[PDB]
Amino acid sequence: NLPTAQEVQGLMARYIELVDVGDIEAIVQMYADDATVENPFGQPPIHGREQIAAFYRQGLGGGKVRACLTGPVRASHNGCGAMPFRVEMVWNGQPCALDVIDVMRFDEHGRIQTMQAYWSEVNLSV
Amino acid sequence: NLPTAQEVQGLMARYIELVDVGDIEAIVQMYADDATVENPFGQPPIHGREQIAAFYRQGLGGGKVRACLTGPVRASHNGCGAMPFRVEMVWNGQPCALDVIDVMRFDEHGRIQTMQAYWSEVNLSV
Repeated sequence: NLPTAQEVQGLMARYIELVDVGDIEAIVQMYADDATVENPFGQPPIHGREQIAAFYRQGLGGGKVRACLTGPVRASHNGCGAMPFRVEMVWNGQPCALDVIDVMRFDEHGRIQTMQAYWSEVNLSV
Repeated sequence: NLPTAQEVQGLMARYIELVDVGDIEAIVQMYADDATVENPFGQPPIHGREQIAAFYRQGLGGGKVRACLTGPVRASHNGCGAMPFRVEMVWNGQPCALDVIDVMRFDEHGRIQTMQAYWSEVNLSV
């Protein structure tokens, strides 16, 4: 159901693990039907499951992307949480790192209803 | 005006410095006159500088508190950002620490319009 604080910590950690191995189908399953993705926050929300899958396959398709928590998950009692992490990727044909904070709201089924990924170019390191 | 990504990084870092030193009046002046605070996220919003001042005095006025960033500020291009930090307090007569992520939205005068502090008891260490 609506994840407890401890369950939010578990779910958000699981998200990171799935991104880190690059299981696109498993990531998309975490999302609710009405989910929205704002990534980076400030850009228009992505919605529709096909569209969210296309977003992740575009980002993770190369198969080389890595991700890890860089601090503990902060969770609420209303099914939300926030986490700091770092993504290792490739930009301009070179290895890079991107520092991100994700804010997630889960629904009463334990699926992601809204996600918001905070980062900009100030958070990229070549 | 509406802070750029770099300006958001600067403002949110300054906020941490003000909490760390406990300058309640300076903190309150970083907020818009009609700002809303949700701390912890999940609890009822408090509204306006009078209420926000009372909230920070309750948290910071008594026993002395320390605060520091535990990772970089993640900023957007629409005047928003998110940051991870740790608050050190004295509970009972013994030290405790609280891991928090704040999300802030600034207005076009450079003041905090809204903020959300993500944490729960899972983030406390006595």
